Amino acid sequence: THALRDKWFVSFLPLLTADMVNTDYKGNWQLAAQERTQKLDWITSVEELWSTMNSLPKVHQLGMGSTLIFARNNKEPPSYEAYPNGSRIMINLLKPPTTDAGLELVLAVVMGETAAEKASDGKPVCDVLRIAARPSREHSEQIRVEVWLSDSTRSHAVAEFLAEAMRAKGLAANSYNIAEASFD
Repeated sequence: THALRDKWFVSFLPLLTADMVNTDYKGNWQLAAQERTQKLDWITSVEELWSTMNSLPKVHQLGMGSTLIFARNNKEPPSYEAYPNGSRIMINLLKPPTTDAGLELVLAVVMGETAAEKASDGKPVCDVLRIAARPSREHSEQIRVEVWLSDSTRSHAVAEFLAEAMRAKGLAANSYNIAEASFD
């Protein structure tokens, strides 16, 4: 029962299949992505965030190849090109309760009004959040959360903040991993 910093646009991009890209979009996968993205709406509060999440199947059920996207102040498909100085953090969540608790933590640290300031020293830099369903035979509820930072020099502090918070949740070391990477 709290507010998000600024507004975030939510959109869902399903798995893109080859025959459709080749026949309808002349073999252009970026054009196919632009056209096959399904827009949801802006969210400004925690209640609007969880109402949006409750209208969809669970993240692990969204489908391998799909992406649920949250972009601060941008209703168009987000691009790597928007951050010449940025980088990303990938968090893989293998199984419950880590998937649920870890997803809640990341959503709060990135979008939350007061939780963002706690992680970012006092100047939040996480502007895009991408959630990808990645189920496997061994881990049927596995998901990946990808966070895009506008300033790569804040990466170590954000990644270490997330790692200290996941340990404080009593989460198992074998149930998740955090990695820092360039957009490349």
